[PDB]
Amino acid sequence: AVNSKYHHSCINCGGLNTDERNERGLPCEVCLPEDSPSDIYRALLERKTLKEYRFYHEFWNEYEDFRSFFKKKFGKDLTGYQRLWAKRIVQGKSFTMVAPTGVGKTTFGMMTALWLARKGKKSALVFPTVTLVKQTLERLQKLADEKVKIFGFYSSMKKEEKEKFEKSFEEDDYHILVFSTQFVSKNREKLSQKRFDFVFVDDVDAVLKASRNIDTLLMMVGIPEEIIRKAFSTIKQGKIYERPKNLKPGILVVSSATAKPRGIRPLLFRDLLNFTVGRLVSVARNITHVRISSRSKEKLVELLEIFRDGILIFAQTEEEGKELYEYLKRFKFNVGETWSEFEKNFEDFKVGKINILIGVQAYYGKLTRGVDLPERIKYVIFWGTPSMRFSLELDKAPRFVLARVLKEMGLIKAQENPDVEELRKIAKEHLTQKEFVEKVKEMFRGVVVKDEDLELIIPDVYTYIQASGRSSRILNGVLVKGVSVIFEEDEEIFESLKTRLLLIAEEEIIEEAEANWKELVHEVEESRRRSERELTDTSRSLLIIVESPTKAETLSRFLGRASSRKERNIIVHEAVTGEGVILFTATRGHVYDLVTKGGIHGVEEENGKFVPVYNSLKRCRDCGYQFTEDRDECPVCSSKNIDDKTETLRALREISLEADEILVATDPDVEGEKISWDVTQYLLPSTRSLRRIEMHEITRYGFKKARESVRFVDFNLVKAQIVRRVQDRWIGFELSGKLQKRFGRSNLSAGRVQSTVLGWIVEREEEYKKSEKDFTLLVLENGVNLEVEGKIADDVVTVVELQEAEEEKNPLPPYTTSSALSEISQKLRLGVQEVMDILQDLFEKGFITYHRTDSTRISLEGQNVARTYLRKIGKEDIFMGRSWSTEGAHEAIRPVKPIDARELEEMIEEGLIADLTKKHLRVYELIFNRFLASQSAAVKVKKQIVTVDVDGKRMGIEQIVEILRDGWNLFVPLTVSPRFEHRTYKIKEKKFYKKHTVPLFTQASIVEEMKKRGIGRPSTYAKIVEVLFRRGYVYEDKYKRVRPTRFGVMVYSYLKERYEKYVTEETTRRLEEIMDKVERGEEDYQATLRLLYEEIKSLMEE
Ligand SMILES: [Zn+2]
Ligand SMILES: [Zn+2]
Repeated sequence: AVNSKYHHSCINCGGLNTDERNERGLPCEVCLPEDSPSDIYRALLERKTLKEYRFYHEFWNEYEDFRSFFKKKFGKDLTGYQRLWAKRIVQGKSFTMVAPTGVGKTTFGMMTALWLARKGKKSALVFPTVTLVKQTLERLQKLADEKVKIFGFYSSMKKEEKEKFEKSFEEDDYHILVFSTQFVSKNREKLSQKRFDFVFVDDVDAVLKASRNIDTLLMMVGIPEEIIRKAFSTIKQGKIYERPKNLKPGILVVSSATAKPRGIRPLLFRDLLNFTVGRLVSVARNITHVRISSRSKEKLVELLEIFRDGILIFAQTEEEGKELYEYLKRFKFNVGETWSEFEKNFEDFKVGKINILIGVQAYYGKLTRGVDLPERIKYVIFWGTPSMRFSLELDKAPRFVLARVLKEMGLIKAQENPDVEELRKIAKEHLTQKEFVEKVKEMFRGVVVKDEDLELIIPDVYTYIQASGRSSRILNGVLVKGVSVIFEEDEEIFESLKTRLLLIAEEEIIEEAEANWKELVHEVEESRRRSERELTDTSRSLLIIVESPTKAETLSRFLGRASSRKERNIIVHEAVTGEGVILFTATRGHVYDLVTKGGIHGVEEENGKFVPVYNSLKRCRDCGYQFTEDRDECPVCSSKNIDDKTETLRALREISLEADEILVATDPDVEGEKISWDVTQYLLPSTRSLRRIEMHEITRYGFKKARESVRFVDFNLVKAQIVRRVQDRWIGFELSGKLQKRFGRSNLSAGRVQSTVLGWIVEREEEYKKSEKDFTLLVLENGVNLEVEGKIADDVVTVVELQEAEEEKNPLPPYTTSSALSEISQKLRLGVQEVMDILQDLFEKGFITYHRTDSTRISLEGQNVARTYLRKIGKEDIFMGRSWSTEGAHEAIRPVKPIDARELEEMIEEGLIADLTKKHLRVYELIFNRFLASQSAAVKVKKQIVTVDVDGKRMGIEQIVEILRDGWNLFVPLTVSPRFEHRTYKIKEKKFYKKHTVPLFTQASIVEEMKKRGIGRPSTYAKIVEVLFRRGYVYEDKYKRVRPTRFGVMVYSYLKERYEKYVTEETTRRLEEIMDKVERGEEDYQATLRLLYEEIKSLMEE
């Protein structure tokens, strides 16, 4: 409902269609003239136009055929997982089965094989054991009819059944063949021969013990080994491989990797059949973590009494675990150890004879590789934090400590050296062992440094997450709740565990007094038995579409990348949720853009209203040029290796068919809303289940809270974006074209705002040179320096009036985009564009809120982040609750997690979090300190206002003298000027000089200025400054100040002399304000476009 036009948007003819028609899910006016047909298919047919809309009809029919068949020759309706797998099965696709514990993969395999046998297509079912084969064939024979032809083979075979199998295999008289992995290994040739239209593998790792079996599988679905070798030759080289454009493969469906999918051969499945076979990962965790202040066995016995059945104790050493077992053996609890009688105690605990099992870390970790039954374990008890300890003596040298400390201290060399080498190097320069330890204390932050026993303790957070994760999984539908209890007295180790757990899993560990045990147990058991009612059908498939690959990686990092479909142009990850399956993919940028072909530079004019015409975007991966026109080579470097976006759209359409509900998670500004509307509009004639998300963080919390306020696409944001872009295209092209006649170059003016800023910078030079006054600086005895007007020579300052007061200095509000860009690019020696890239890299990596904001407002959650950090840091006295603003489009720039820069450094150097450079950490530090200083207590200060007399002139100075009560003073430092007595102060030196009273522009002051003047947006600032820079209108001198170039001065002079009315501030501000009003739906859209046109209509005449 924006009345625009998209170029590859017709679903039937594959051509161009309008906004209003794809919104109504219709083909173009050419394919179907009338507005309301009773049925698109038969209408397209009745007008000899039906073309690619056939595929969708055929799809839905031959899907619900599968559905009705499954419902008939089996129980009832499909579950979500089966619904998705079915929708992928009719399109002949291959994929691993992303699902949790026993959802009926074998059932789906049998049913699909049977349904395919109903056509003439032949399938093959592969199983890990030679016993499950028999069970499968049994459950199959009675399930089939007279029609189907099923067989099989194993080790304990019959007499004539063997030769029955061989003979029926010799001349293709089958539809279904059910054999073991043993058969795939042994009879490799026979399988390499045939071509199956369906290959089902129940156990992936059972077959992955031999590359021969991978190659055999690929040669089973119908791939020649020559292609296979020519792909192996590519993946071994490093890069990824594209397959033949029109090659028909068979269907391969497998389970998940029970273990580690090691090797490089598996990658073939990603390049030949377009699916990844990763290990099944589940971040689906519903757990309450509770900590108990000490290892008191009374508390242990009480808890054991409350939990009763399903308890698991983890000890650190085998000795204290032994002692613990000894203690618990006296209290008639049914406890079993794992260090002597293992299999008996495990297979007892597996059934229910034993109620409490005690294991050591490594023991259980390695010996559980067999089974690991989750339905029994409900409570996990830790007798001490699962940690990793290192020696802090000179010898017994840990390499990373030595590396860090030496790199900071004296003999820093390269990036890495041998262990004993660093040992011998630090055996020299260090002061003492004690000084070494102190250096480790100062340097290392985020770990525990026992300088008493010389021990470096680092909480094994991964171990803790697996072990804790034993108490909560997806069982028969419901994410059953669990309880993890830690007995840790060392407060530091607890703090470390808390921040690491909060970082990686976003999970709070609560204290004992805040935990109501009976309630927790009730929860646990209630959900547990609730997972037995067998409704097991809330399963849905979800699709989240984002425009940046980075958001996708950091989405996989908390949703859990299981498999990855190489879908055409894009890559789509799937994961397991509590409510089914989730699919998330990246767009890798914009999709459409204003074509430059027709009308007014692209915007056509029909029916008295303007209509933007969009076309798919193409980026050259070789040079970098972006273009709209549909061509074979790059219109700059003539390369065929171009990345198209219409491909991305086709992929998104097929994916759209395969899912249940679609959410579009583009960023929460106008730009994101446009990419959103392009996508939804293009997808709408495919599925009616599309909505918008607006994530303000990339975290589980951001995801959830954004899904809470899920809505449909807001059109005023779209209209605003379109008006903006149309202005930039119009004034841009026009002025650029006027300058093409005076300077020769064809790519100059990029808009009005850019030329306004150039106006400021260029006009600045003369007023900077102008207002250069002469000053003198005098430093006083028992006083600071003092800058006053020049030529004074009585050599004495006389205090006239004196007054002192006590005042509470509030802190500065949190960084908005302007504040952030300005003060960060000022403090660090960085340009605004690099700072913007950093902020974006921090937001998309889930470390801060939205970096594009014009509001200092902060949520109660953010305040609570401030409080949890102040509480952790030991200074929660100075916490304050300032929300700063009521009016806020978004929220200010704050961190999402109460973790400082140093702690993050530790996490990086260690290996928890990844992909952050020193600059990222510095910027994050700045945002952190700013935000905390915001939410910290006002500093109580004693300040004075001295009226001094110099050369008969009365000058007033005003200085903060005493900090009588601390506050945000610990984050953003505050200085004190020495006290001024009411006497005469002699002048020590009268330094006569001069500085210019109107300073030039830096990049920071440019952003600050166009913020003050209302000339720009949080998304335009750094784009503007960098536009001026890279297009050679501005240079940065020795003091990193912004000065105009000769080119710039000439250009702006031409602009001012010919077109001043169209470029000066007040017009840019008026249009900015007007467009803002358009965004809120206060100002008409077509009317403001009309305004822009009418004012461009006169620029064409000048
Ligand atoms: Zn059409
Ligand atoms: Zn190119």
